[PDB]
Amino acid sequence: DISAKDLRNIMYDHLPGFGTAFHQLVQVICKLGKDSNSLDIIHAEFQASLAEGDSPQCALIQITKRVPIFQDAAPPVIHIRSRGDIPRACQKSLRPVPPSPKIDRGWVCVFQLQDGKTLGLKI
Ligand SMILES: Cc1cc(C)c([C@H]2C(C(=O)c3cccs3)=C(O)C(=O)N2c2ccc(CC(=O)O)cc2)cc1C
Repeated sequence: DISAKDLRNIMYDHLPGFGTAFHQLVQVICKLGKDSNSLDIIHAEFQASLAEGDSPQCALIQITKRVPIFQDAAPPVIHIRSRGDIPRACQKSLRPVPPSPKIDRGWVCVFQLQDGKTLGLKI
C-alpha cells in the first residue's frame, strides 16, 4: 500500500526546482488524500495523466479537478509562525486570501501566521 510519504517522493521526483508552489500542492494532495483514504486513486490519476503526455504540473492540477475529494473543496489552513516558514520558491505565489478560495481554482493552501496575518498560495 502506497503511503503518503511514498507518493510525495514519487511526485517530487517529477518536479523541477525545490519548495515551489507545485511542491506545496503535492503536500496538500498527499495530506488530504491520506485523510480521505484516497492515495491509491490519486496515484493512479497522476500516473495516467503522465502516460497521456501531460506535464507533471498539469497532472497535479488535473488531480484537483478529477479526484472528487478536491472538487469544490476549500484549501487547508496551515498554521505557521512567520512568512519565513514558507519556502523561498513559494514567496512570489503568496496572495491576499479571497472570499471563497477553492483548491480546484488554484488555491493550494492558506497560511495562518501567528500574528493574525493570512496568505493564500496561488497557482
Ligand atoms: C493542514 C496541513 C497541510 C499540510 C500539507 C501539512 C504539511 C506541511 C505543510 O505543508 C507546511 C508546514 C510549514 C510550511 S508548509 C508539513 O510541514 C507537513 O509535515 N505536512 C504534512 C503532509 C502530509 C501529511 C500526511 C502524512 O504523511 O501522514 C502530514 C503532514 C501540514 C498541515 C497541518
